[PDB]
Amino acid sequence: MQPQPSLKGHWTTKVIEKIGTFHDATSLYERVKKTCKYKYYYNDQVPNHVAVMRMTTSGINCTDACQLFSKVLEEMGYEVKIEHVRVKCNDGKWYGHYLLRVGGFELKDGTIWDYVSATKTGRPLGVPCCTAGFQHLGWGIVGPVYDK
Repeated sequence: MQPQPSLKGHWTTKVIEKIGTFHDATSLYERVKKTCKYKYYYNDQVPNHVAVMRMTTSGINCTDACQLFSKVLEEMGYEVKIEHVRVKCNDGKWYGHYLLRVGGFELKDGTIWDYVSATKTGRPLGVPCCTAGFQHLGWGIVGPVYDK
């Protein structure tokens, strides 16, 4: 038959255990959309095992969600890239933001996979959490500062 996403990976398994079965990035998005929550806490991160525990209870932010779900989607076999962007919402403000770029299998290349659309602003797969305006800023999470 034709190749399908692998459900064997470490982080995939711990996500399946917490939110229900999925078979690909689209169904993943829908189970997330159904189980998980957005919690804002500045730029702070937690370990992935902490994010897995919090994401349906107290919630996680776009930074942690991108950290965990990019691991899940790469285990599944997708091409993944966390993108740092700024979105303009219907309130007129710009917001700094992380989303995932995912392609392969049933997803076209560069498809937006946006945790915050899924859980907070209710926009469908492929659509960032706000659509009034967009600016690419770069690829990856900004690291910590070093000085002294």
